[PDB]
Amino acid sequence: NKKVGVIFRLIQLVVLVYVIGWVFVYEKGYQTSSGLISSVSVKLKGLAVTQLQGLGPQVWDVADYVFPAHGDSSFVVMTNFIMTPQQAQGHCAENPEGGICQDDSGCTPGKAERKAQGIRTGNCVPFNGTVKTCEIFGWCPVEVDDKIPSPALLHEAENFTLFIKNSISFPRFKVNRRNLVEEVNGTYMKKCLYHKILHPLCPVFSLGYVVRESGQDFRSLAEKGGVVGITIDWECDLDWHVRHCKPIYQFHGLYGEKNLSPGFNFRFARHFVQNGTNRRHLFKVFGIRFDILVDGKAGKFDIIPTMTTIGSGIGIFGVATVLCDLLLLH
Amino acid sequence: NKKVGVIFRLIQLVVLVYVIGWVFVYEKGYQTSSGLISSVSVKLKGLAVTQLQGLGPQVWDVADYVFPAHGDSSFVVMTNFIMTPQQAQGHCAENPEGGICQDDSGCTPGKAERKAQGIRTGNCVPFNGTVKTCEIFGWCPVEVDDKIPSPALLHEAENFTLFIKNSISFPRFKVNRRNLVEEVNGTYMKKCLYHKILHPLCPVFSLGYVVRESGQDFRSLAEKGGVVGITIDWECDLDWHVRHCKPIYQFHGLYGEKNLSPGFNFRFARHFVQNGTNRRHLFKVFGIRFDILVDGKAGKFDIIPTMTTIGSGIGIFGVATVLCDLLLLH
Amino acid sequence: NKKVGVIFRLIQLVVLVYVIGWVFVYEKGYQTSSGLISSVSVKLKGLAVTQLQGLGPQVWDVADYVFPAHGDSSFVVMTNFIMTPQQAQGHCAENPEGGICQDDSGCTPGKAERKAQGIRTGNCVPFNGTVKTCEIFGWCPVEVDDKIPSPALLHEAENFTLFIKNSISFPRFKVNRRNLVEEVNGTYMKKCLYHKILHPLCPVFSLGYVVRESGQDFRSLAEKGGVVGITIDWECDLDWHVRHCKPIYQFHGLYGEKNLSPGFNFRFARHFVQNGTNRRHLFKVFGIRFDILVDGKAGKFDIIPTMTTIGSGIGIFGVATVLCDLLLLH
Ligand SMILES: Nc1ncnc2c1ncn2[C@@H]1O[C@H](COP(=O)(O)OP(=O)(O)OP(=O)(O)O)[C@@H](O)[C@H]1O
Ligand SMILES: Nc1ncnc2c1ncn2[C@@H]1O[C@H](COP(=O)(O)OP(=O)(O)OP(=O)(O)O)[C@@H](O)[C@H]1O
Ligand SMILES: Nc1ncnc2c1ncn2[C@@H]1O[C@H](COP(=O)(O)OP(=O)(O)OP(=O)(O)O)[C@@H](O)[C@H]1O
Ligand SMILES: *[C@@H]1O[C@H](CO)[C@@H](O)[C@H](O)[C@H]1NC(C)=O
Ligand SMILES: *[C@@H]1O[C@H](CO)[C@@H](O)[C@H](O)[C@H]1NC(C)=O
Ligand SMILES: *[C@@H]1O[C@H](CO)[C@@H](O)[C@H](O)[C@H]1NC(C)=O
Ligand SMILES: *[C@@H]1O[C@H](CO)[C@@H](O)[C@H](O)[C@H]1NC(C)=O
Ligand SMILES: *[C@@H]1O[C@H](CO)[C@@H](O)[C@H](O)[C@H]1NC(C)=O
Ligand SMILES: *[C@@H]1O[C@H](CO)[C@@H](O)[C@H](O)[C@H]1NC(C)=O
Ligand SMILES: *[C@@H]1O[C@H](CO)[C@@H](O)[C@H](O)[C@H]1NC(C)=O
Ligand SMILES: *[C@@H]1O[C@H](CO)[C@@H](O)[C@H](O)[C@H]1NC(C)=O
Ligand SMILES: *[C@@H]1O[C@H](CO)[C@@H](O)[C@H](O)[C@H]1NC(C)=O
Ligand SMILES: [Ca+2]
Ligand SMILES: [Ca+2]
Ligand SMILES: [Mg+2]
Ligand SMILES: [Mg+2]
Ligand SMILES: [Mg+2]
Repeated sequence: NKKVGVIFRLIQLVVLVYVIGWVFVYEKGYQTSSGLISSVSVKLKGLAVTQLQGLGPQVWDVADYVFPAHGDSSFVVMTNFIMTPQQAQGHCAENPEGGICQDDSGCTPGKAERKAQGIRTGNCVPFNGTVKTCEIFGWCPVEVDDKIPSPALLHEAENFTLFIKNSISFPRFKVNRRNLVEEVNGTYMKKCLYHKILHPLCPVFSLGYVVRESGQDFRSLAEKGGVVGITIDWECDLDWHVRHCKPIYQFHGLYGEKNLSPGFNFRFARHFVQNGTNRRHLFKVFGIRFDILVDGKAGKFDIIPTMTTIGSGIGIFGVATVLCDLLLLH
Repeated sequence: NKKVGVIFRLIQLVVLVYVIGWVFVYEKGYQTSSGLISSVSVKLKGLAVTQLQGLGPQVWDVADYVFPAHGDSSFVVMTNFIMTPQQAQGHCAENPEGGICQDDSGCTPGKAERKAQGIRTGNCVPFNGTVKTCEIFGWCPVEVDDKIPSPALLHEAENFTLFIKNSISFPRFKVNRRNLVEEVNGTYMKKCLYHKILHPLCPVFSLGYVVRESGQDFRSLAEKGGVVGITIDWECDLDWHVRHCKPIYQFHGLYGEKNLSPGFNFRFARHFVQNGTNRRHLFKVFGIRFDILVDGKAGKFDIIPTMTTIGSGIGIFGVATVLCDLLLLH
Repeated sequence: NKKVGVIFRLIQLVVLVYVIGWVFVYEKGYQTSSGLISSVSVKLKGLAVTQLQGLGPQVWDVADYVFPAHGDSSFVVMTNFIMTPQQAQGHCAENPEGGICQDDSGCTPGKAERKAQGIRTGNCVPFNGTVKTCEIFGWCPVEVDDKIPSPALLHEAENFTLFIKNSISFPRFKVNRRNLVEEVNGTYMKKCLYHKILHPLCPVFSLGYVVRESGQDFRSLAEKGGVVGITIDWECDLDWHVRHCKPIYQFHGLYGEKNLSPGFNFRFARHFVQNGTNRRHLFKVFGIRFDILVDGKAGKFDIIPTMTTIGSGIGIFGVATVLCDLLLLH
């Protein structure tokens, strides 16, 4: 039948056009993918002043709210903290959430199995006017995290400037690229803010804009901390000029249930010596966690991948033809 | 022939059952796999008190033995250290391991090529009553690391509590998951310890339990140092409910030959100003290295992967039947 | 025809030799591959004395130029810094790059929108004899970055010794290997220096050698900063003995356009209490960024990969071999 032959030739032309176009153009068959070596260098620039009751104006600069100072990809930006200054290793009443005692016989000398707050001496001392806690030996007085100020202390850190410097290089092709491209110049970085449509190549990111693009409100996040994931994609074609290689930034919001362990927090201490007595300042920082992930590939024309793709296409063509013949003969 | 037809039908039925089951159900071909964005947040609640010979009791809390304060996945838990306090830059005898001099003419002014402890002045000063070392200009007193206490100073850190907060999200499917599952509640995290059979979902990990599950003794690993690798496999299936998706924790141990470079150690110093003189406290911490690596895949039904798997199965069936027929023909 | 059959037999034996040798040996089809768990431990031994103008001799050791104290794959080695001592919060003039004012009416009370150095009170104070800058509320004095010392301060850090301790383990094969191979002994590491041909197994890496092998000059990387990427490869075959497994160290140079943001730099502060007043020392460190990336796989004989390769070879032989029949027809 002529119609059977027409259908066979149509299927043959379809599969041939497919194997000659799709894998070659969309899948980049004539090209070869290769990994890159990425080193993330982040740099912020902003000032936040937090005024607390009983303490003077606290000045916080880039070195203060950015705890990883060596330029690590994973860094935390301080937004809310609880200040517990002038801690000494001495006897004090333990935190009330650890345990409540009504008499000295209730306390047991030793160390707590879970949430150890100090070396219990077996004495029940009054923590305050109402409740009493077992005396412990440790840094004192114990930090009380119970109260969380609803307004963020470092609320000025919402619209800060975040500069991410990423340099990637492909060892196979020996091509080194950086986030700073030929389109971006010195005067451009001085007056640009990152945007998905307006300024896609501007390396200066706004913290509030980054948090809002991920799908999270900055105020509720900074109130108790959080995690924001930033990804940089370096998908490009080496067949064109190096100016076409431009990094693409995607922001992903990492959030969980607020009923169980809401936000992200941690504690750090600054050890100093004053009046011959070693003292420290403990801060429970509720800050946003920023993680930079870089994943990209580069493809250039090569003989061996092209030949392998041609062979695979010829094989698929033959398989399709023999299968069509088998289906037609029934 | 009837037997040849029976054999061919058996072969085609076998390969059909194969392409139906093994490709779809076993390999999840109809589903679509994507990567996740992982962020690691770790917390340790526990106190360790170390009393040195001739020194007062020293209190070490979460801010002390956890050196990464921001909460990086790679963190070291202090278990044994050597304290050399009151170091100020000065001209003094070098460590005897660097060099031994019998007269002043042996020392040469300059800097050592390898393991340089200071700028040699060219004078041979007695380090102690027996041996003499060349005078250098560096921090003094030179830390002597030869004597490591067999009993671990922070031996109480074996049965501490480690909480790992892992939040992963898939961008293509827009699904966010956290290590805290619906099965785990607030009262469950109060009193639970992670176990391979009893409590697999309890986010509270015991350091000694993690070390013993990897195959290492905590005492020997703490007295000299070591590395423990923790991996979180987020096997997630979007076809079912999100409650069935669950994280799986695997504990691995990284160890080497004890004769060459036993354990893991590092050196850090705390700079302070006392009596108008810049002084520091150097510590050679022998701590266990913990690394968190999260890798997971999610699968959701989709039309295009299903069609591709059906086409691949049809092709495999066709090729197999043709091959079988060729073999039968012989 | 005889020649047609000869050509057919030749093509068949060629594709048979291909499917029996290439996928088996060149691709290691019978072997199975899996990921490893790697932890990077770096430790440097070197001392450099920087005699800054106006200050006494400053001694720098491993606890000084290595900013990651615990130890991470990404670490910075200090080569040049700008010291601003005795910083205290107060009301002082700002930098001229932020803003220049000729009268008190020019300054506006509030905080700068971009590159906010300090809270501007609103009064124009003379920064020096020539120019005047708006008075701010921040750390006093202000760091100046217009003058960069051309001679490297830590120029002695060029030929320091870098030791990398990497422990890899394959959970699929339960084999643990370390960079310290059996060929390397204790006395070997005392005098060896890493080289591409001379000492490939020596774990003592020279900083200048690493910088020069990547393709970058150490002088520019010390003056303005730089980034160097080091990759460790663990490609090995488990069919042989474990002594044949040797780590491969490759150095990559990550550089960008010197006209826009040359090198890598950061700022960190050391908080201390002197005379009852909180003070700090801010350093703009121009250091080289070293990133360690470990990627490797191990191969061991197994029955299932061998059977899959046999089936794939049979399939290819069937497909390719039946193919060209339309061509026999001519
Ligand atoms: N966080 C940021 N906010 C705004 N602009 C930035 C930020 N980081 C870098 N830039 C801009 O990028 C350019 C290149 O930065 P570079 O690496 O030279 O920093 P730098 O000039 O050494 O830092 P400093 O200005 O403290 O000396 C600078 O001109 C600067 O204006
Ligand atoms: N290392 C740990 N050991 C035991 N329990 C922990 C640990 N980390 C967290 N938890 C428990 O998990 C719950 C949620 O933790 P969350 O993130 O709220 O810490 P937190 O309450 O801010 O810390 P803190 O209790 O020190 O203020 C808490 O109720 C706490 O009891
Ligand atoms: N950065 C380095 N430069 C030169 N030699 C090193 C370096 N790191 C380690 N080594 C050598 O490797 C051997 C094993 O090192 P090990 O892990 O015992 O360090 P360590 O002796 O604890 O450190 P320290 O010498 O500071 O006490 C040592 O004999 C040392 O000479
Ligand atoms: C004493 O401390 C406890 C701790 O929970 C608190 O509930 C109580 O209100 C305090 N009492 C006073 C008078 O401050
Ligand atoms: C938002 O950005 C502006 C800069 O134009 C700044 O003045 C303002 O303080 C920012 N908002 C907050 C809440 O910090
Ligand atoms: C700076 O970069 C921008 C990119 O948006 C470009 O439009 C502009 O022309 C550049 N300026 C100069 C002076 O080249
Ligand atoms: C002096 O120091 C050396 C260092 O190796 C030691 O061997 C020796 O015993 C010491 N002598 C005394 C008397 O302490
Ligand atoms: C083991 O855990 C218990 C808690 O039940 C604790 O009291 C004990 O000190 C731990 N052991 C060590 C060696 O720390
Ligand atoms: C807490 O979680 C555990 C999970 O093991 C569950 O058995 C228990 O019922 C939960 N408690 C409440 C009050 O829901
Ligand atoms: C004052 O500071 C400015 C800062 O740019 C500088 O250019 C100028 O030379 C300085 N004047 C004197 C007299 O130091
Ligand atoms: C180069 O290495 C030698 C060691 O033989 C050392 O003496 C010299 O100071 C090094 N060069 C620099 C610039 O540090
Ligand atoms: C030390 O290791 C080197 C490796 O190059 C080897 O040649 C030498 O024989 C070893 N020394 C001893 C005493 O085994
Ligand atoms: Ca101090
Ligand atoms: Ca890291
Ligand atoms: Mg609490
Ligand atoms: Mg030693
Ligand atoms: Mg500047």
